[PDB]
Amino acid sequence: TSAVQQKLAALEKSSGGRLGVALIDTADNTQVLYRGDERFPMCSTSKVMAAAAVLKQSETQKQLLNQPVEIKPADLVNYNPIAEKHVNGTMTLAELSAAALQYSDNTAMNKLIAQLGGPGGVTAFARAIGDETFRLDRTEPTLNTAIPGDPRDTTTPRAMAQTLRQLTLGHALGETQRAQLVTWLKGNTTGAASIRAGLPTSWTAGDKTGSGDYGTTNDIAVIWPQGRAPLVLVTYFTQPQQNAESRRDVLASAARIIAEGL
Repeated sequence: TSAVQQKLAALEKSSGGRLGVALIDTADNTQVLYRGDERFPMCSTSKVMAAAAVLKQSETQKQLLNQPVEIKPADLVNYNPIAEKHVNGTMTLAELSAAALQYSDNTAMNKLIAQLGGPGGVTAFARAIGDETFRLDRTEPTLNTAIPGDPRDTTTPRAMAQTLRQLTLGHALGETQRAQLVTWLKGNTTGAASIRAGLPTSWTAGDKTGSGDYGTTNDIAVIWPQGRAPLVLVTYFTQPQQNAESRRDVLASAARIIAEGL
């Protein structure tokens, strides 16, 4: 349809995979979508919803984020850069939230999921804020199997962009909580090669990346371009073979097409 959508099609064509993009420009609330209503495995981008759900709980429990949580040797999963330092000790929910969002610590995510009563608790929060698409079905690390055609642990680009806007720029969360989420996202350590690699350096942003089997490579971001209203951008990418390599460069390419199209 659009020129931007045509460029994204061309990128996808030589990418060797399936690309999903959703942009919301809050300057005018317009949207640009590519496979915007197709489902994609969220992988680590799902951590944003879990952290936000705990932030929502903290609105009625002022000391919740300071609540200690025991980390046991058995809790360690496949990637736990922060939690492994606290085995046989504790981490507060604020620490687990920061670890999950900024380092993609999987043990930390599992603690957030447990605090919400299981994967379904994350889905329940999504529904409460108006997201009828998002679904979390499993814990770390199996929520990242990313099997083609599998509806578990998926969402669509359109749905995730709308929810990320509501969480970071809208009123899904209380003012203090919304600010805390944005602060964590802006402090992410894993996104320089993804959406942000395709944006002008002056533009500041916060994001959450994701990687899974099938060469799944994702990123969701809130962007503050120089001189204009913020943008919310989601880029999902998945490939045909289970052992496919990550392609963060495809996400950066998509982001560049979006930026040049503004």
